Amino acid sequence: GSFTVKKVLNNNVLIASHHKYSEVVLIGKGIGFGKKQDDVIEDKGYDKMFILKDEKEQKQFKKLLDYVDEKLVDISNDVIYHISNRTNHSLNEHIHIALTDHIAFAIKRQQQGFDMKNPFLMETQSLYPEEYQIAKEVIDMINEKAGLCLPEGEIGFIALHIHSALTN
Repeated sequence: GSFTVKKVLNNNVLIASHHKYSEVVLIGKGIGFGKKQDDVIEDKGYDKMFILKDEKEQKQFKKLLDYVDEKLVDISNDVIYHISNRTNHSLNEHIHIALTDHIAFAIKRQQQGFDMKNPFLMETQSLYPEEYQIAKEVIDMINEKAGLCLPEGEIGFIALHIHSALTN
């Protein structure tokens, strides 16, 4: 429904007041831009908005903002939005914490020239062919958005996070 801004964390992240005075974390493309406390926002529907209701998930997401920039928050939101649409399933809130941290790690690892090898891509794809396919499309998205080429081994890791988000 309608949300009231408590604090803007960055251009893509918001602390908001909601249902029965619940405090939530809002993540979306440009949701926080030019916003200030007491501003009333409604879901635009076109900015890939996600809500973090769980108190422990909100705490963990806000703590990761101490190092992950707004751009990386936005790349990860774009991939989670794609995962959500491709699975046509409810993803647990933790994907916003675990996967954002994982994407930022993988990008920085590649930027620093640290090569990586995943020896189990064949077994990951065999056990999770749908999650593996979505992960390949997710890697293509990250590569375009961050302007680099993530190692192939990362398809395996993304697929396993997708399984976890779908199952808890």
